[PDB]
Amino acid sequence: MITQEMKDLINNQLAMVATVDAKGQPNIGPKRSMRLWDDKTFIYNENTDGQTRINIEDNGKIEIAFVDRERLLGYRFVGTAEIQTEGAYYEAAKKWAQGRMGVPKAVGIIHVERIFNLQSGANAGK
Amino acid sequence: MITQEMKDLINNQLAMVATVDAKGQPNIGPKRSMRLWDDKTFIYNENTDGQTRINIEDNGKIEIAFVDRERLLGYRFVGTAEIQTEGAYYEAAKKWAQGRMGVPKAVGIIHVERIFNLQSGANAG
Repeated sequence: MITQEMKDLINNQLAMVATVDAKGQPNIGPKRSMRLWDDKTFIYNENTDGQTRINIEDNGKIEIAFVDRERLLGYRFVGTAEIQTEGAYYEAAKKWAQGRMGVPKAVGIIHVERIFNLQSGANAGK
Repeated sequence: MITQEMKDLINNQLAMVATVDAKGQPNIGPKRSMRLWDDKTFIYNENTDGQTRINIEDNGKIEIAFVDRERLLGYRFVGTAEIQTEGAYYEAAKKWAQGRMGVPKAVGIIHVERIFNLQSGANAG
């Protein structure tokens, strides 16, 4: 679902993540550890329990955008998120962090459901 | 309440804008025209009838972020927003657009309530 063209941009740009709290306030922030798990899934290392973790545990809603500012290209990924503290995703996030950052409090997992282009704005699911 | 360092980042980086629709779904998109108006206000040129505009019109809630791709630097600005199609901001937005982009459909105005230093600073004001 995530194409090699998309992967290239993902691996060259910063993940910008939007979530929402209970009262409907959007929250935005970069996730510099955001990376692909497979062709339909992102993971990131959750180290702080900031608002993003709270929002995901509340309602699971999320959007991730990557933009190539220079070439005016990008992608928006829409899906469901969860937080895990045990299991395969978490242990992988733990190993990835070793020698790199602190031991993760949790791992965030994003299940991609729809993909949109960020020049056009059109659904790029084919 | 705006640092010169903040102004530098804002001028050199792309605003990413988060809003929410009437059903509570988040939306994120870039707005290259997002720019500081004064120390408590951003504006951007709205050239579309897209989701960011729809969401601002619905509930006014917004957060914007400017982040350096290559360095651990950036700022988050949280506040409320409105869309205008007439008045002084809109006239200013039209003048700004010439030689930069198309004639705007509207102007978005963001009233800053809180500032966050993103990767190294927590709150900044």
